[PDB]
Amino acid sequence: PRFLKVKNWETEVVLTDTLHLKSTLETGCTEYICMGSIMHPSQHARRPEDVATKDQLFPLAKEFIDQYYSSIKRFGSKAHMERLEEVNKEIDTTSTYQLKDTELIYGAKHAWRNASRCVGRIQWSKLQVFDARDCTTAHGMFNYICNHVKYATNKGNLRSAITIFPQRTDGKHDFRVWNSQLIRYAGYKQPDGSTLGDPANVQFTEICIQQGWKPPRGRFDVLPLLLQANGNDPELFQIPPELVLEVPIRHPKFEWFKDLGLKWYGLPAVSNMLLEIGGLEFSACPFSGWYMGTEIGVRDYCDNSRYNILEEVAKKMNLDMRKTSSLWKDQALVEINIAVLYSFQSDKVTIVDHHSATESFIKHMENEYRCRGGCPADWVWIVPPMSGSITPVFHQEMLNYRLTPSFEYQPDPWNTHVWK
Amino acid sequence: RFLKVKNWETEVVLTDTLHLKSTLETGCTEYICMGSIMHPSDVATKDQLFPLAKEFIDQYYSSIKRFGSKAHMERLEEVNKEIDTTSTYQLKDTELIYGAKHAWRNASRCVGRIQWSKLQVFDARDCTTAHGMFNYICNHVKYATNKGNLRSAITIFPQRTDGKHDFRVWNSQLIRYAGYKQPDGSTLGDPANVQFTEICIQQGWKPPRGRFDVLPLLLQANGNDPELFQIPPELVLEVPIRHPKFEWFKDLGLKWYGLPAVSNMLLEIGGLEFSACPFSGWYMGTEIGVRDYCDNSRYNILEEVAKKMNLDMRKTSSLWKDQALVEINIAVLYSFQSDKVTIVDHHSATESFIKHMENEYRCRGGCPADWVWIVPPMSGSITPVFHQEMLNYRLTPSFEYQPDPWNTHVWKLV
Ligand code: HEM
Ligand code: HEM
Ligand SMILES: CCN(CC)CCc1cc(F)c(F)c(CCc2cc(C)cc(N)n2)c1
Ligand SMILES: CCN(CC)CCc1cc(F)c(F)c(CCc2cc(C)cc(N)n2)c1
Ligand SMILES: C[C@H](O)[C@H](O)[C@H]1CNc2nc(N)[nH]c(=O)c2N1
Ligand SMILES: C[C@H](O)[C@H](O)[C@H]1CNc2nc(N)[nH]c(=O)c2N1
Ligand SMILES: [Zn+2]
Repeated sequence: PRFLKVKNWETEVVLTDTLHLKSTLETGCTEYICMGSIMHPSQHARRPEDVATKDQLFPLAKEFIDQYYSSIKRFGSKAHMERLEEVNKEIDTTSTYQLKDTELIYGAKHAWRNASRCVGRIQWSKLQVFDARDCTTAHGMFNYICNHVKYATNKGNLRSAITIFPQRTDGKHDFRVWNSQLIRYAGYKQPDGSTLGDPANVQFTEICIQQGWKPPRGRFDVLPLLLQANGNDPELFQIPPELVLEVPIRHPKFEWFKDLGLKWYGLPAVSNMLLEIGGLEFSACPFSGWYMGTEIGVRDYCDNSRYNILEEVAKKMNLDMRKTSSLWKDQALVEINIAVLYSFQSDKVTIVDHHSATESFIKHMENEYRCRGGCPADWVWIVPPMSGSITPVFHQEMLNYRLTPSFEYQPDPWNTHVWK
Repeated sequence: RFLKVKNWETEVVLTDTLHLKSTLETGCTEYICMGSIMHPSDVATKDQLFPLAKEFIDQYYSSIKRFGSKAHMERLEEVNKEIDTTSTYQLKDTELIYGAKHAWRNASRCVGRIQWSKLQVFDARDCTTAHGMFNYICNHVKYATNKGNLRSAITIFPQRTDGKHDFRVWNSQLIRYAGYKQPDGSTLGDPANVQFTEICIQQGWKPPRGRFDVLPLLLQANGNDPELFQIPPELVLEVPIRHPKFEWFKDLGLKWYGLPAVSNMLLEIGGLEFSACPFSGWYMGTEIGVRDYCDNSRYNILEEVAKKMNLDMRKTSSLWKDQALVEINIAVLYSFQSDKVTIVDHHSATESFIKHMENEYRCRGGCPADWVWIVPPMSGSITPVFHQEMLNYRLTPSFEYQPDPWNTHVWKLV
């Protein structure tokens, strides 16, 4: 039938999903095969890669404008029918169209709202949108990003924000932030074959060096920005450090902890994803919010191809690291995440633990099913990477489907950029 | 067609061709994923049974390099004779053992499948009464427990006939502790089991009304009223739960049974339905340490453990819950290993399953897997499966869920 129930097996709440009937693009799954643990399951875009014909772009534009005007209790109004014919002539005469300030804000907010993988979405409508569509150079991108960071950091009282550079036009004039996130630490391939800093960014850190960045070759070296405007070669910019809020990691009991010389930055800011609205593609749209403690303390510190400080922390803890069954990783993991939370909170840097976040997300689910007929959600990603079953989401059935507007992954620019 | 899955921690990339052999539905659509739905959702006619039988027989004779052979073709013919004359058919012992092993191998939710081929199959298809079932299961338990050196085993009771003569183990698992709701709303024992405990008590069981009462087997044979039987106490191997560092942990009075034995599922081989097929392995620690003890609607000992740990329970962000969950799980592992009862920690088990998965891709062309279930319920990202992409599809033979027998049985006595 035309309904799909999700059940929470810890509370027996059953929600009834009709919103999935609006899903537009494929999840990757078939009746015969589920792909819910595939990181990039589908390539079902809504258009061909480079500027699409009218009969391609306009149907997507019409659908979005239709949604925007429906959202605001119009549809068929004078302004809706005018906007349609304005988008028509704009596509006719430029092969694209330009979003209104209102529609741009609506779209950004809803792409966040539709981010199935985001546990933080209860905040979705409280997003600050910086319109950077007038930007024309990497210097201008740098100014816009600096302001983003300064506004978003707000001295630790972090604030959600997105800065939207111009939409893709022909595909050779992309605006891109080459950094995956606005603030990452460098990773250094060492002579022996080990790795100093953040191993995830070894490749990006080398592009930076290979572009003239002079690496301090330390553990927590903030990477420069590598900004690409209107398709041109990317340019390095050093973020003013007074804008990169950093928290030294200490522990509320293990005083030897701060002597591990660990710190992390306060602002998570995804800068390599693509924001899609009415078939328009915003290839540079850095968006930031605030950390769930597990992202630093479980993934950034404890993944094997990341900082991998589990080994160290357990040593100092005097744990039996002979076998796995002492749970020495699990014990050290918990202590590390206590430290991360405690440090952020002591410095009044906005952070949320995985209990509070997951609980917020269940509330948001309820809110969404009540007012929207559903809420797309990716269990594989919503469930935090430690203490899964002692959080409310583990026991929460989630329907996952693709609504638009949305954030999409996109090739890393260096796989695609022909240099000049 | 092919399909690739990536491990994002190691970058290993396996290629799945075996998904082509799936048929049963995942419940996902092309536009919705149901990968976190627990149950995404009565007797086959002759026409339905023919191709299901054929497919299984074909697959069995393929697995033993006798496809197209004379013995293969007579078997197919023999099966068809039965489905005509008797509207069903009877597995050979070879086929039953193979089918049971492959239902395990095909169990996408099971992290323990590296052991699938070492499965001790007990053919109980001659059983006719609940007493026979009691006997078969006692022997199952005694064999699988093996004084703490646990052995995988399944006991398979007569397949479904018309649906009106089903064999069922009414117990969800062979060994479970009873739960009793109190007038005041509190719960003694295992809160997950209060319903079944009521049913047993209703059937004449005199409960000791303690924290760790092993429930009685409630056995149904041939569609008759189920009957109560008390597992001989000396067959229930049990581990008192102590902690290697906290001398006070033993004062929690905690124990758990050593033998995990699922009895509420249905084994499907070649379209035949084995509604009673209890199977057993050994525990991953977190099944006891994270879920049995720490699920809020289970034994919920995080409160007590945290208190005796002095943890600050005012703010979640102290991670008292997290920190106490670990110590509970250390205790569970230490307790079993000390008593030389088989158990596997989540790290060892996920590691073995990655090697198994890779091997299954190598020799079989894939390994369906339910990431939502394969990832342990604690410390997920620090185990290799977390970073391992996985394809979920339904291969037959398979273990399937089935309705609880008290929601479908129509009673015979009085
Ligand atoms: C405000 C606090 C926020 C929190 C606590 C939060 C939390 C998270 C977490 C934990 C993830 C998974 C992270 C990972 O392991 O990679 C995630 C993913 C995501 N978030 Fe949020 N988020 C927040 C704000 C935002 C904002 C402001 C946006 C967009 C404007 C957003 C959009 C997304 C998207 C698109 C993903 C998917 C990323 C991917 O697929 O790689 N989030 N979020
Ligand atoms: C030998 C050691 C084994 C280990 C360590 C093991 C471990 C596990 C775990 C942790 C689960 C998840 C269950 C949950 O968390 O609720 C599971 C599920 C499952 N196991 Fe295994 N298992 C083992 C043996 C077996 C055997 C012998 C069979 C059958 C012959 C089997 C069939 C299954 C099935 C069908 C499921 C799915 C449960 C469901 O769909 O609800 N397993 N196993
Ligand atoms: C495949 C996943 N990988 C590759 C991109 C992610 C690695 C990574 C690196 C980061 F610096 C980082 F912040 C994240 C978390 C994303 C996030 C975004 C927002 C807006 C808020 C929040 N709290 N978290 C993930
Ligand atoms: C989905 C319903 N589940 C969770 C609510 C019931 C709880 C429960 C109770 C058990 F006694 C139990 F063994 C399991 C795990 C199943 C299993 C089977 C085998 C062969 C080995 C093993 N190690 N584990 C789950
Ligand atoms: C809602 C969700 O599907 C449900 O809690 C599942 C998640 N994954 C699981 N994984 C295992 N191993 N055991 C479980 O009981 C569950 N429960
Ligand atoms: C293979 C698996 O899909 C992959 O490791 C996913 C699992 N879930 C995740 N969940 C979050 N939040 N972030 C991640 O990077 C991942 N990785
Ligand atoms: Zn799916």
